[PDB]
Amino acid sequence: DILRKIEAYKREEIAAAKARLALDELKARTRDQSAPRGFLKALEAKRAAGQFALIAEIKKASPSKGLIRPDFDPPALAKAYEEGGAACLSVLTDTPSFQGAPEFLTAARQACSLPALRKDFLFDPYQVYEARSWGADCILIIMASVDDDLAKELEDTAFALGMDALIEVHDEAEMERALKLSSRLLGVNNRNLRSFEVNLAVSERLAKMAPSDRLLVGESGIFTHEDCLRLEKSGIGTFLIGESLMRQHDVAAATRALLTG
Amino acid sequence: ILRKIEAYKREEIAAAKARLALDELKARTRDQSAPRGFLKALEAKRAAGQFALIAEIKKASPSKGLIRPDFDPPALAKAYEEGGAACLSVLTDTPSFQGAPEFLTAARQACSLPALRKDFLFDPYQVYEARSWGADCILIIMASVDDDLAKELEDTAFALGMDALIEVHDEAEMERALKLSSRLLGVNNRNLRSFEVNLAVSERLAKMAPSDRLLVGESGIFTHEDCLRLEKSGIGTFLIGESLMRQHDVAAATRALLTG
Repeated sequence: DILRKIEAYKREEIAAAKARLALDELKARTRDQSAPRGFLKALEAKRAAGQFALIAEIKKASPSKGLIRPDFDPPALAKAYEEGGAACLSVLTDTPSFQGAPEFLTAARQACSLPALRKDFLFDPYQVYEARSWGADCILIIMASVDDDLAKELEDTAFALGMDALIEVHDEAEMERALKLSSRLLGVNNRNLRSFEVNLAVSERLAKMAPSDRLLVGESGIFTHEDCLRLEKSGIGTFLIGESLMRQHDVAAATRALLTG
Repeated sequence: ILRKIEAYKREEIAAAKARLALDELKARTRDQSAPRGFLKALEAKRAAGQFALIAEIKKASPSKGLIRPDFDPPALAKAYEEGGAACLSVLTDTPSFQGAPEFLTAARQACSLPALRKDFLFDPYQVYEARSWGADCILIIMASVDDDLAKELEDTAFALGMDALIEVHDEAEMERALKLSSRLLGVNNRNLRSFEVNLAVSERLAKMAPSDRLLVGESGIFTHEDCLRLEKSGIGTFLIGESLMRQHDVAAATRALLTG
């Protein structure tokens, strides 16, 4: 049935042709960006100074909870987070679930001097080029979403473009898989993806399993300076937090409070 | 939730790549010179009382295997023009025919004839491709695409200044083809399931085609006598490749076929 056989390969050629020209355009755009700001290196400098290292997150909406902050202004939020002592930014660029946008990353980053992470669901190295073209200094790899080959390819592409990679893990199997990669940034996430239950004990347990050369980033269920001090006892001194800070009026003051008490 | 996110995210990735790719092809089409007038060249041959040949540069085929081991598209284009062809057809499909996109562009640059992209089109993106490579006409295969996709293919071709040859193999396909605007209808004598070739197919379909359409007989045409036979059914325009490609002196073979 020669027509069905031709159609099947022809559709693959068409997909490959589009991907090729798109990647060529993104390559041009990455060569016209200035160098990455050094996302990991910023966090390590905070920890070397004996301070908590915050990745401060700009998130417009939550699936479940709706619009986070009535007035949503990525550049103003970036400035307020820098003022309050944030070491780096996380900007949601996913639209259907979080009402982020690629342009929010670029605008937030231009408004301050902090390195910035593209916070989104990556399944394809094409998206790592995207991130760099938008100015990203770091990408996100989610171990629950991608297999080992794809994680390595995502991380290798990020390194080839001068960016860091935050590896998000939720359990022991994911942690063991994450330790096959090179990246030092490991995100230990307290929110169960099956149940949506949130418990700080999850990061405490995963941290015991990590070697000391990895920089652990605590995510979810972190609200107060005291939460940070607790997690610090398990070796976690870097955090990714957004919503709870965003839903307070004075974002700079909320950030200082969380970091310093 | 993760499987759902992945599903919509993969669609966003595909749409993002398609968008940037098409913007690049649109840029390329704006830097091409205007189409040469494929249909108009065939009509000018018929006006002069001559047979109108769409001469096909084809290396191989699934029905036939390798046709012409020594394959030089620019030389073949020149030889076809010399022998009296009205237009060219260039296979740009690689896995089944051993063509290439580049063969269309090189053949076209080597002569002054209009040229058809001979390939399998499933996506208007490919019509922008064709124009960007210099194509003056595209191919729409009724056996391969539904009515909505056929119309979209034809509309894209017309917006870019190109003609569209509509290929039909039976009565149902001919009727569907009459919903489109293109005047170029190809009546194809080759069964695609069995590979049987029979000139009687185009003779039968000609009894159904209205007089405003320009019928192109395709496949199974080897001799000047074959042409004279199809002329009795009103078919004076042909697409021929294999019989001509198989012969060493392509210009002389083409003159013999056209003029006897």
